[PDB]
Amino acid sequence: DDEYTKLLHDGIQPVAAIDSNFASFTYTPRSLPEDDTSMAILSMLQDMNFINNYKIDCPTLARFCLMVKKGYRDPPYHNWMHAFSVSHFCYLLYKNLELTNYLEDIEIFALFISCMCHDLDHRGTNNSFQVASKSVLAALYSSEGSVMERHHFAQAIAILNTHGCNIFDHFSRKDYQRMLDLMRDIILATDLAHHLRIFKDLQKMAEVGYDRNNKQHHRLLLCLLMTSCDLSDQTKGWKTTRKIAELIYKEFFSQGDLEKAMGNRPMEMMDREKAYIPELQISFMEHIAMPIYKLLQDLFPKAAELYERVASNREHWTKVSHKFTIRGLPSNNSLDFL
Amino acid sequence: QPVAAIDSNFASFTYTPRSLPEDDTSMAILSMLQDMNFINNYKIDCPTLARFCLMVKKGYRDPPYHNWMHAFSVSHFCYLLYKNLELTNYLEDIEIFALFISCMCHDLDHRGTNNSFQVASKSVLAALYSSEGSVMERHHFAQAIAILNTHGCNIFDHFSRKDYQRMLDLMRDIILATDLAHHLRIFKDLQKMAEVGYDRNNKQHHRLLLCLLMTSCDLSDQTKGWKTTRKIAELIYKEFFSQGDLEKAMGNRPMEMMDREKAYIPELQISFMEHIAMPIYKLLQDLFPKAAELYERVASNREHWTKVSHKFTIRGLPSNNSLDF
Ligand SMILES: COc1ccc(Cc2nn3c([C@@H](CCCc4ccccc4)[C@@H](C)O)nc(C)c3c(=O)[nH]2)cc1OC
Ligand SMILES: COc1ccc(Cc2nn3c([C@@H](CCCc4ccccc4)[C@@H](C)O)nc(C)c3c(=O)[nH]2)cc1OC
Ligand SMILES: [Mg+2]
Ligand SMILES: [Mg+2]
Ligand SMILES: [Zn+2]
Ligand SMILES: [Zn+2]
Repeated sequence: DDEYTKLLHDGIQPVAAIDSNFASFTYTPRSLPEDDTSMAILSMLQDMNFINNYKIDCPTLARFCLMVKKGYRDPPYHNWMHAFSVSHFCYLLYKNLELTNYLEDIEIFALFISCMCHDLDHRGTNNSFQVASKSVLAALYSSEGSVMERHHFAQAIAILNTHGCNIFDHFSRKDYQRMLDLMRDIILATDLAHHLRIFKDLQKMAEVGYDRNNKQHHRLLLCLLMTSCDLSDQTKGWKTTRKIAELIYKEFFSQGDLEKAMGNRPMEMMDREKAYIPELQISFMEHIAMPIYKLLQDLFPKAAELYERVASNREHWTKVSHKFTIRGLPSNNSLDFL
Repeated sequence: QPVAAIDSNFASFTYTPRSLPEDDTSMAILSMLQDMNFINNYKIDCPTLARFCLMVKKGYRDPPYHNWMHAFSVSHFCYLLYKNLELTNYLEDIEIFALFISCMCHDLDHRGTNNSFQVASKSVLAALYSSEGSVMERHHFAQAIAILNTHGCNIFDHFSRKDYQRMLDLMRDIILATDLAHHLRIFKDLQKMAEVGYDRNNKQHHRLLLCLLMTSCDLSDQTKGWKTTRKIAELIYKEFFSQGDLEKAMGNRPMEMMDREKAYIPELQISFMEHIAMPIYKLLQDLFPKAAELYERVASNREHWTKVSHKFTIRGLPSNNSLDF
């Protein structure tokens, strides 16, 4: 009630007022208090001129932002602060990379909105868990795959179909259909299996050179950009990436505990008795995150620093891995842990 | 107090002497000496023996491992060998008595540091003994002489000149034998004697057997259950790392096993068990088929270190759910 009232009547605060470094790749959006994030979303939308350009109703946009935020639960990693930080990176790509020379205005808008919605109602477990636990979400979507991603998309649509929240409701039939198709494609691209399926096509696109007149290049670029936002925690400083690791493994390990309770053997990365965090993170950096940011660098020369930071963080896991071995005694001078 | 009134399992190799309250240890020493009939057979004066025993206990300091409870545990194992191995078939009674007394006195006034550290820090003990080697072991012996020559503590004061001299010489050889350098020097000789067969009428065999038994008592914590060998490892490494910290402050570089930043406990303990402890209990087993269970416990304890080694690598998160370490 009161949150909506202040967003609506206080006016959209200037983006520069959030932090002097807010538009830099070195800014860490997790630094912003959660209570200030809904206004920051409106400030970013305004700074990208989407509110004016698409003549978005302000009461409707306020209601939509609050409803999207309210649509996240609170597991350790897949919560609203993740969606907010993913959306922020999308803003950073816009401000720093000149996306308008590559993408249509409506595609950029859809990317940002998709970022806000892309993990809606996440329950802290992955696609395989849905299927193994015979969840309602799997009853609905398992035959199509990307179970959680389909749910996230369905949740975004349900918000738009809530009276008072359809920020697109004045769009023409064609523009409305375009927006919803984009949101579908972008949200589904956050599944790893999807990314692995298109990786060679992404390589081929970077090799031949981006063609702005090629519809398929637009679609491929949107997928790559979405994935670069989803993984953007890795482009920050060491301290950020370390904290994020903690949150991700806490969540992964909770899942593994539930799998064990159902009589299943969890994947090693979900198994708190077998997971060795440094190797797992080095592998993620080397085999998944680094190639994504190397691709981004191939397409946007100004994205070079991003790849350099992810590479630097990968190096830091190597340097710190020796500390995971217990030399001497533990701090309590006891071998009670056996 | 008869030994059977202390615990029904007191004379068993399964008994853990460190279970006995420290306040009761002096009485258990008397009970053990009574059970071996040493007091009656050499006509020891009982108040003199009581005063001696309390002086010995008091002459130990309180580092984590080399304290009175170590000396008590070592001397209890000596008693266990007497009871379970029937030592009187192999050794003279006086050599048995000497061994037990040596076990009580063998680490007197230990400072929780090794010989190298005494020499490196230029302590008075190093000034006195470094030229002859075995610095701490010479001090332990000189402390024991000092006690015997304290008024009312000379348990050997009625002995014949011959027996008195024999006791002095045995205590010296046995305490000096507690040095690891000495043990490795005579190890081939120990193997030789075990190969050809122990000779009850060869005086050199008696000397060698006495050395081997002493080291077998000094390491006896490893012949107990896993819980005991785990606790004792904690004590040993707390003591070692404390010396290593001191060496680092003096500008020196500790051996790896005393460097808390470098030491990997499972590898060190496995190495100790495999290359030092097991060969000793194997020898003991070659000479006494009854000591077979001791070797077996040691080898089993060795295997347990390698089954728990993986726990020294942090998998998953720490308990606090944080990577703040
Ligand atoms: C070797 O394979 C992995 C190793 C480690 C992880 C854990 C992990 N997951 N992770 C994630 C995602 C998985 C992202 C998968 C992905 C999907 C599409 C495109 C690229 C990657 C978790 C939270 O679900 N985001 C980040 C920044 C990380 C991260 O730093 N680590 C996940 C792994 O595979 C999914
Ligand atoms: C690879 O070499 C070692 C590895 C580990 C140790 C530490 C250690 N020492 N230790 C000791 C003694 C050293 C015993 C040395 C010895 C002397 C005579 C005959 C055999 C061994 C420490 C406390 O000084 N007793 C025991 C039961 C242990 C023990 O379990 N571990 C010592 C080591 O060499 C001395
Ligand atoms: Mg997701
Ligand atoms: Mg000693
Ligand atoms: Zn996500
Ligand atoms: Zn000792």
